[PDB]
Amino acid sequence: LHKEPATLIKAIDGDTVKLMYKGQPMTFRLLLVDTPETKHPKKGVEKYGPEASAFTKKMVENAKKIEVEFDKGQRTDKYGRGLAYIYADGKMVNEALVRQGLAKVAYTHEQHLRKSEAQAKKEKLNIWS
Amino acid sequence: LHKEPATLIKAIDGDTVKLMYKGQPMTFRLLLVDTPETKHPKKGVEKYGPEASAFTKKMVENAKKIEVEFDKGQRTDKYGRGLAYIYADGKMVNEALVRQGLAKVAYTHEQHLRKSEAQAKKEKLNIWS
Amino acid sequence: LHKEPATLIKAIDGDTVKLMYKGQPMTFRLLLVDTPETKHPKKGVEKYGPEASAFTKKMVENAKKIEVEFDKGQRTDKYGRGLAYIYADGKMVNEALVRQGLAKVAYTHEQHLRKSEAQAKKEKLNIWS
Amino acid sequence: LHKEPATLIKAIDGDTVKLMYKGQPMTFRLLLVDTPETKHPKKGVEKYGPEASAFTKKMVENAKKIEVEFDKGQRTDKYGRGLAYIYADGKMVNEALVRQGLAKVAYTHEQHLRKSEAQAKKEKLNIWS
Repeated sequence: LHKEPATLIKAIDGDTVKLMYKGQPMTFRLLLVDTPETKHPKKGVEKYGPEASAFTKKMVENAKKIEVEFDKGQRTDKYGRGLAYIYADGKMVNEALVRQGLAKVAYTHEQHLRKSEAQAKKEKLNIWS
Repeated sequence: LHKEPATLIKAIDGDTVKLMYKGQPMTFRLLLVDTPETKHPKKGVEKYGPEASAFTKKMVENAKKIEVEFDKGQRTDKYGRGLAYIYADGKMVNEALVRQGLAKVAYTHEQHLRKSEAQAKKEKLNIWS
Repeated sequence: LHKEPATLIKAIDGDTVKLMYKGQPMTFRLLLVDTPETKHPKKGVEKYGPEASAFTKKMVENAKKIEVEFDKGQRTDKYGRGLAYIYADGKMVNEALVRQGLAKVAYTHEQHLRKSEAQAKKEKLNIWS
Repeated sequence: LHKEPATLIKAIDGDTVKLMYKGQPMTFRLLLVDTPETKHPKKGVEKYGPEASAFTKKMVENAKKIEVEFDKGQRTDKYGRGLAYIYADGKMVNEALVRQGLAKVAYTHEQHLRKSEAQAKKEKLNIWS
């Protein structure tokens, strides 16, 4: 999580955007957020999808400065879309979507994992010794 | 987050295991955890690095059944490594490491995002109508 | 239309907000936009009302700098709410609402009036002579 | 935008007429137009100011039926003046003035706002679903 400038090529849908990142075009996918579909080849457009797209679309279009929190490993999804936290003038796009009920936080095992970490810290195990 | 079998080939580090997935050799990076490394690009061998490596190796080599579970989003990194929650006889290596203080939970904006999702649910917005 | 700083006291609904304007609290109404209702004493909450409120609410809450385009005549509605164009970090709130289909532009005779003005300009009448 | 009768009392300027509205004396400021003034706070008598004043006066004094139409939003200013579209025998004084080049249409963000509303309608967003 180190911000880096990017510029908008074009907004694609609720959770994907095409940006110029490092002098090269790149389609980014919003980390940890799943918005309803609009352009998905398997199940079409879902309820609130259009509204989700419009939100993301205008958020990155009205923005003067766009930045991305894209890991040094440049992780991508199965379609080659780079995952990141996108900020429209410092406001996080993934959170803004989630807060308006236009995206759902994706299911991960983090909550469970930190539960364990706290316990290992308590017991002051190895790293936490 | 669907589980799939995989056959061990070789443990590479505390955070990386080479598996035979669907007939093809594949190297996996453990999701949501950061392990001290024996193979750090700049540092080389880190403190507790040998410990986490020995742990993953033992945990993985003594399992009868290995399984990988993928994040619906991030699936691969720029080095070609798959990203997964790996299981050794029903026990997650990711969590095993964290519990022993041999790995930390990766930084993420999930906690923040759930806070807002909870607010959205509460206010009965769009997808939560 | 000259911008002036204001600070957020609290967001009220889709089209009203309470701001500190000139060292005094003031409830502002968004000019030319009518959003569905939520807190209206005569007909309750309307469809898309909650969503409208959440939009305006977070727009002015996540904003570092808030400004208003409030006329020197300090025009108010029947409930004493001052009408203005509100900007959340330079982004106009009234337009953002309208663009997401959360507000409708209010009906005025302006389009008709400018039609006439153009004709008076053509004929280079009095002022335009 | 509902019309109501009003009885003339006295014309005050090109942009202001004192009317007897609902049994009470009320001074009205013409909506959406800016007229050169004979009674300008800083300038005093402006060019074409006498002309617009004479125009409003004649237009208003020779009408049999006067009516005021209000903006559903802005209704009063800090000086206590009501804001309205005034009609003299079915003819709007506001438009009459503009047509003769004796008044200009006030600056507004309505054109911009309709542009976006059209985009929202087209995309079938929320209220336009």
